[PDB]
Amino acid sequence: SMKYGVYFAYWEDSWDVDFEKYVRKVKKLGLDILEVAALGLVNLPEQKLERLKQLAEQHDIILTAGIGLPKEYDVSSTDKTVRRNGITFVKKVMDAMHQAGIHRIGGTVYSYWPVDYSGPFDKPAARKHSIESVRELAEYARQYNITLLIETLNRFEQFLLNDAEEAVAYVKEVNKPNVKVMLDTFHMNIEEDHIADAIRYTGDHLGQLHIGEANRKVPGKGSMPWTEIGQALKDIRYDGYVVMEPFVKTGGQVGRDIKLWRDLSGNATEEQLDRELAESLEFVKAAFGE
Ligand SMILES: O=C(CO)[C@@H](O)[C@H](O)[C@H](O)CO
Ligand SMILES: [Co+2]
Repeated sequence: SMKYGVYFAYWEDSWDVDFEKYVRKVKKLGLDILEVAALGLVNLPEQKLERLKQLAEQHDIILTAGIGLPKEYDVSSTDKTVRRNGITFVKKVMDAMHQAGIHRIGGTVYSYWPVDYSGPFDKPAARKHSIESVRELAEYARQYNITLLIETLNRFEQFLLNDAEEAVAYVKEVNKPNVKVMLDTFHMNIEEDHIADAIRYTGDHLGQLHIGEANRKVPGKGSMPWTEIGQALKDIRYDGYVVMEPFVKTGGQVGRDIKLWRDLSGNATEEQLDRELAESLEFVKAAFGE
């Protein structure tokens, strides 16, 4: 059956924060998974990586990692120095993941994010470098039983993989057993003709699903077709990870990277965000036919 998570960034204005409080929180909320930022792991002291692994084991919580590579670590760059620096950086992230007991890394691990359209790009050249880089990283990942999740993003955030057709073509070309597609309701809602059809199309390639409303509020506060999404997951016999990715806070690096320029929380306290996420999880489980 499916396992449910949340991204810690629901509560935070920064990517690089302590994650321990969120392991205890997701256990209290009856979630199966905490997704953490790779940027909070890569330079974390060894003792704190071990403490995070032990706390997750104590609470029987699965940890996953999210990443959007910065421009200086663009593994799709036509600049060999940038490409190599990005590969060095993701290998360090994977080393830290291993110490924290983390096996899944998803997001823009295959290019840079958020994309900057102020300068030119070469989509074919970037795609070719991206595939070569991801194959090298997939091979490195095997020693730690790590899976790479290639996220399909809207046109404003990236240019390489904007729909399930492009992401499936890319992942089939990469041709590595530990490289899979990640779909995201926010992104699918912009680029797909029909969200449930995109999930069915992706099928066996779907390694993880991010969920949120169209404006990234918690599920139940918007208009997403939750029953149709649930049916599509049944149609492909999905028993994988469903991670809530709500972004309702303006400010900090998180608000600037997600481009949220107004409060969507009604100035909610942390306690109110907890209550709304619990309500949302019950709503999602009901819509998905749990
Ligand atoms: O959907 C998004 C970005 O719009 C997130 O899942 C992001 O890609 C991940 O946090 C890695 O940065
Ligand atoms: Co996402």
